[PDB]
Amino acid sequence: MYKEPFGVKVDFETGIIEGAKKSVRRLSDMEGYFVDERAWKELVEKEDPVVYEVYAVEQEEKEGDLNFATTVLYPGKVGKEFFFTKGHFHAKLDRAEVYVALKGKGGMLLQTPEGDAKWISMEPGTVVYVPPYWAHRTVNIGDEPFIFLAIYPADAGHDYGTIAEKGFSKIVIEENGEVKVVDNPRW
Amino acid sequence: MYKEPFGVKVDFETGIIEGAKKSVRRLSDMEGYFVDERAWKELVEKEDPVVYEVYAVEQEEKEGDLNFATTVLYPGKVGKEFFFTKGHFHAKLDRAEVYVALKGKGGMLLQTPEGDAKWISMEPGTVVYVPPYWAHRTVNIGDEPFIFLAIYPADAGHDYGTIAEKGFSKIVIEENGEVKVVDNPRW
Ligand SMILES: O=C(O)[C@H](O)[C@@H](O)[C@H](O)[C@H](O)COP(=O)(O)O
Ligand SMILES: O=C(O)[C@H](O)[C@@H](O)[C@H](O)[C@H](O)COP(=O)(O)O
Ligand code: NI
Ligand code: NI
Repeated sequence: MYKEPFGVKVDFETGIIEGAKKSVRRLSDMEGYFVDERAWKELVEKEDPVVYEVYAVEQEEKEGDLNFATTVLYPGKVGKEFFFTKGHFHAKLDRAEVYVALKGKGGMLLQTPEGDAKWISMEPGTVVYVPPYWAHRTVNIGDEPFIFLAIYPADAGHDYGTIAEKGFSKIVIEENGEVKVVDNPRW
Repeated sequence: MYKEPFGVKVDFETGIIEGAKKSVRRLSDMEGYFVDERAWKELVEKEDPVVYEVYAVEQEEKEGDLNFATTVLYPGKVGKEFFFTKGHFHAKLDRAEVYVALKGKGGMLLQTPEGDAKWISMEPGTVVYVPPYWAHRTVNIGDEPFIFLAIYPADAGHDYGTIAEKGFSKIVIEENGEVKVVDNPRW
């Protein structure tokens, strides 16, 4: 039997989606993700901020179908490192994604299985094409929430493990007032 | 060789994507689509207006990859029928699509292979899930351009013929200043 087409309202100012399933990630949920573990433990013990929220409208994992989700990535730093999403590869590696930036100042860090990295800056209106095989993480390099919408194949799934252990070959930090993308010393 | 990730700017006020492949549909390119063949004929002679333009960023037709396109669907009527896109099923029938309304007032007309129909209103921020098996046409029911962004599987393709011959089982008209969705008499 056919599934019912539907329309949902997405508020471009808040990233909120009608009828979506919410996921909240606090700093506590990201142990082993940031370089400055001391700054991380400090911030978690102190206030444990929400780093991001995701509003997902997902389908059964089936070829050819599509999921979509907004993420509201909060502004902040862990030491010199800007707040970011955990990042993942797809489970079905060759699945692509399209992102549409809606609000705030940010960027995406991408890397291949071999760890070659790319950085793509994002401001409202930027659409980013995440090709097959690239892991991706977004980073909020500004003072307000960075909000985007992602559309991904329903069967892409998420591989978080490889990134959780090694991280990305690069990191995004504030150095002398400027945003810089530099080698990750942990890598 | 992995493909290069990239970002492109989409202008939410004009629907233009910087450097995208541009397509123009004038009314003469849509013979056999509107119920009122005489009004079609006359509007073509008098003016042949652009019905819509599409800005597409497409990938090769591989499974799991994704394309995205904006459409600027211009305001107008053919007889009593509102301007609309030709409409299509996908070549690979079970491919879904996600549309994001950016500007204007419009809506989407959808139908199954058996001709069962559904109408979904679209205002800015409305996200529509076009499920597998559903043919889809967008309609401009306002007096300004209706602009939206669609993201669709790169392998979905476009099957126009079914629709080109017999149309949708419903039409969207203006009657006494009011937008109405009614049975298509020529279906
Ligand atoms: O595959 C996806 O669903 C998209 O990448 C996106 O919706 C992403 O999941 C969120 O922005 C959360 O980021 P993380 O999944 O890396 O935690
Ligand atoms: O599958 C697609 O590519 C989307 O449905 C969308 O991008 C659509 O093609 C245009 O809005 C024009 O509509 P038509 O393809 O019916 O002419
Ligand atoms: Ni993803
Ligand atoms: Ni389509």
